[PDB]
Amino acid sequence: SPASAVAGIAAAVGAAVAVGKLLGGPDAEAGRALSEGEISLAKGVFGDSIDYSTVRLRDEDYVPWQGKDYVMAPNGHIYFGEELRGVADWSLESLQRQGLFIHEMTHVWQHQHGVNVLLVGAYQQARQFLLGDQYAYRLEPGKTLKDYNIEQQGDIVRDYFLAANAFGEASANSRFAGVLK
Amino acid sequence: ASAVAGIAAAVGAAVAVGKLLGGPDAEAGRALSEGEISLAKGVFGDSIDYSTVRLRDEDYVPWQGKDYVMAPNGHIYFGEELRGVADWSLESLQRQGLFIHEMTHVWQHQHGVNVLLVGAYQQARQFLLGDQYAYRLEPGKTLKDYNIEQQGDIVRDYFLAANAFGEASANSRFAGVLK
Ligand SMILES: [Zn+2]
Ligand SMILES: [Zn+2]
Repeated sequence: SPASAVAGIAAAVGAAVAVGKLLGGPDAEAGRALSEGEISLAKGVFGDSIDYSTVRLRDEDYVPWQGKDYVMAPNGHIYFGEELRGVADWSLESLQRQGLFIHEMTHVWQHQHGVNVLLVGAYQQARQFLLGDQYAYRLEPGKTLKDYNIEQQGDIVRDYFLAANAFGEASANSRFAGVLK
Repeated sequence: ASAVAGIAAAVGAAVAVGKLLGGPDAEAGRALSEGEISLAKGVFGDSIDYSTVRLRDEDYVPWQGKDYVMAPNGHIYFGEELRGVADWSLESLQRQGLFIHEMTHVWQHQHGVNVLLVGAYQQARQFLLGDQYAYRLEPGKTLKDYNIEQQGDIVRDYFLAANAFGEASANSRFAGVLK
């Protein structure tokens, strides 16, 4: 069983390097670019920290093993699954659907700030599965965003956006002020 | 620590390439020539369907070498330095031996072997665990008791012995390993 852990994690990173090297870098001209409302939505969270020009919404899977009800953001482009296709404007969808979009955008923000969301992601996803680590983040004093895994990083940012839209900036900034910089 | 990691990462990358570009385009590449079918028939006979077999003068993966050849799916992928060969049967005996070696994997694939996974595992295990790549014939050891790669070398070296020293000298040395 501890033999399965090292093996499983390495095999998952190996598969990530393979996909990375194989279909290396996305076609800037392919997909669809962010809408006026979508740029506004993300600007309210990320501001001018990300170049929204780069960001592309592709209604196609990144890999054949990607789920029907799943979304990937490895290269700074967002790949929508079979059940999440046909959305022209994410800013004109439900608050929970908008939250999903802010989540994927955090991976796009990570990528734009020098993070290998493909490798780092594959490693952390496999490590939390086999090493049984808790899926849900737990806020701690002295812990910044960067001390969490790339998926929790997203969950945090999304949950902040949802708190700020549902309970106002007052309630949101009190809880998330520590973790964000 | 590096061994378990390295081997698993190598098999993981193989499953990824396998799942990703799964199965080759039967109509793509180039099919075996009359001479090439004859060449292989003398070794493999009617054990393989030569119709399936396709010679593609393109890399299987970007990390494949200039002086390297891959045969993972029952199609042969030629590297940068091995391109432009219209007929392998009209090339040097050593160049024909290479072709028989690649054909052994094509024969393994056609007989139920996952050349991609089994290969990636064995190649990585032989590198990190520093195990002897070069086969050494042993009594009681059948071809199936050797690496998918050794299996390729054994069959090729047999073909070369049979062409250079005749079937007499070749069949005396290789009769044991082959069935
Ligand atoms: Zn995600
Ligand atoms: Zn080979």
